[PDB]
Amino acid sequence: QYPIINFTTAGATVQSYTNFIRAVRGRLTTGADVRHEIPVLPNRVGLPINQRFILVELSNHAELSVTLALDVTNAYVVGYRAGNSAYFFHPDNQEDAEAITHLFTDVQNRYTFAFGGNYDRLEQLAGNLRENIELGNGPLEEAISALYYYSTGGTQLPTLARSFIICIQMISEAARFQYIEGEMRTRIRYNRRSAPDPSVITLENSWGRLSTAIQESNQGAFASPIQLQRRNGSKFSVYDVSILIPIIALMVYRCAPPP
Ligand SMILES: Nc1nc2nc(C(=O)N[C@@H](Cc3ccccc3)C(=O)O)cnc2c(=O)[nH]1
Repeated sequence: QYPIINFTTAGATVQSYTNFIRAVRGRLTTGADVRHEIPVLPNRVGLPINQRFILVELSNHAELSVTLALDVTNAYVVGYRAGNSAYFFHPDNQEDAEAITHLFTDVQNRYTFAFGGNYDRLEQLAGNLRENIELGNGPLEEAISALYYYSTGGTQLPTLARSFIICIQMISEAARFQYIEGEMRTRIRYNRRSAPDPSVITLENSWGRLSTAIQESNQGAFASPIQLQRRNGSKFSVYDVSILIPIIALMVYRCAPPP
């Protein structure tokens, strides 16, 4: 039922990754909602269940496959399937708990993790922060294998958590931010794995706030500036949507657009 987008780390290139992220964005957004040249994800309110999710099927050089499920309203990775087992993060609310019952319905073994899927919880379980977790094609290749082998006892919980952290940033954050997509393209182009710098981290941390600030802005002008960081960790202020047009690719729905 739900749309499937395929990506493989096997022989991945800048172009194949770019095609993938574009396809993901295309399935996340309808084109109904564009504000200051920035697309907005579907409003959760009244969104029919048959339109709630997309599936991202990840394959690797090891000839393994996992399927991530993403909530279209926020690009949130709600869980995954590997073969005969599916695993879901502890849902944040009753609506999201009901929604996941519509995913991977013909899978033999369904599990809900006792932990939620936010970075803070996943970093705790990984024993490492995002700033110390390497990203790139190699990390993603390894993450796919780690997710695949979890059900059979091959993958320790910290490795699983780290693997989620990799997938979320390389798929969902890249979909949300052209800037983060660009940073992943760079890693792929040179086949060089590296942890995300502060510019990446602060963007990830600020997505909800940036979405709200843009949508609540007066003709694009923020009431309150938002502090982001450069690659070197130095702070700069965002006062307006204009500077964010090349940086943010999609926003979570926060309010109705003004007349
Ligand atoms: N489907 C599903 N969705 C979730 N969304 C969230 C969450 O933090 N949502 C933010 C918006 C957001 C900000 C950054 C990154 C992603 C989303 C919010 O409510 O304002 C947490 N948890 C979940 C979950 O467990 N399942």
